[PDB]
Amino acid sequence: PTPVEEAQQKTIEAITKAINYMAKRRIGALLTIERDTGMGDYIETGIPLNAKVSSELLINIFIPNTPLHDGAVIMKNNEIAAAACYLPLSESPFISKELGTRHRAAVGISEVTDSLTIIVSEETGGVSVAKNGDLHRELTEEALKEMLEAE
Amino acid sequence: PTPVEEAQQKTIEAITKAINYMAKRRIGALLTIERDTGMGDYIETGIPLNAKVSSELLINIFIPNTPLHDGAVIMKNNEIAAAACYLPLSESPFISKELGTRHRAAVGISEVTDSLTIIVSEETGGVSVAKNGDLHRELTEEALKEMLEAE
Ligand SMILES: CCNC(=O)CSc1nnc(C(C)C)o1
Ligand SMILES: [Mg+2]
Repeated sequence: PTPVEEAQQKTIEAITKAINYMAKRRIGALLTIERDTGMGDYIETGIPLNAKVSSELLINIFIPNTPLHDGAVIMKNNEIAAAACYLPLSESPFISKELGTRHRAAVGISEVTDSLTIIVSEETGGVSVAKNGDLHRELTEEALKEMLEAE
Repeated sequence: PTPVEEAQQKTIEAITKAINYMAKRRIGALLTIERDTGMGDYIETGIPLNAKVSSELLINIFIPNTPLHDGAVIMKNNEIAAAACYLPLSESPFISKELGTRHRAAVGISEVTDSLTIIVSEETGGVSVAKNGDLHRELTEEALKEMLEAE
């Protein structure tokens, strides 16, 4: 593999490891990966990090009752750009009714960007992905990895 | 002031805010600020972050029972270079016998570098600084800030 390919796989592995840890403990999480549509306006609402990705840092960001856990992490160019970012809340009437603002925020950003957002539910530990205005719920580990690799 | 001086002031403000927060909550912390003696060998033992400084990130790093809380954070200028770093343990007899590994690690790195290390005790919330092989304990918020500004 090239250097770029190895870096992308390392980042996918760090993400999946962090998501698995948080799903097991039912830690709510919101992680948006910027793609072709620029998201600087939303990145600027959070706490700047421009940090290297690691499963450890992702976990430490989302610990409940900490400064950085409320809001979205936004990743860009293989780094964590910022944490505690605002995302717009979807008004879609087709989101499962039992879901709260975390999932609505993920769907909302997915309606106006080509980004991929991962959500961990604090109620169930379920893992979902928002893209193109739709929420893909109750994902297995393999399903999330396939989505990240496809993206 | 110059941009360099303003950046230094912002970093000092972020450090002091985080240390004060952690001291009040008895959150143990070990934070080494690299100076003119390079500490790459110790930075490379931890988890790379290369992240912009913020009080929020510093606090999140040291939350107990998290991946990044054990070991030292090492700062380079205005960045958090790495977390969970190893530091050498001092054998100095002038370390209070009741103090644990964080304080001995801080004095240890201060014996082989010109760095300044801040320690928060998880037992008492007391704040101490290690520099040039000496540990100065029970610092007030004002004393810590003055030491950082003088550094
Ligand atoms: C007393 C602590 N001193 C250090 O940690 C030096 S680190 C260091 N210096 N050069 C290198 C090469 C790998 C470029 O790495
Ligand atoms: Mg005294």
